[PDB]
Amino acid sequence: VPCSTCEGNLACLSLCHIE
Repeated sequence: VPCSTCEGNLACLSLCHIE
């Protein structure tokens, strides 16, 4: 889920925590 781990997948990045 976290935005540093989605890395350009806009679905993963939409669910995420911003860190």
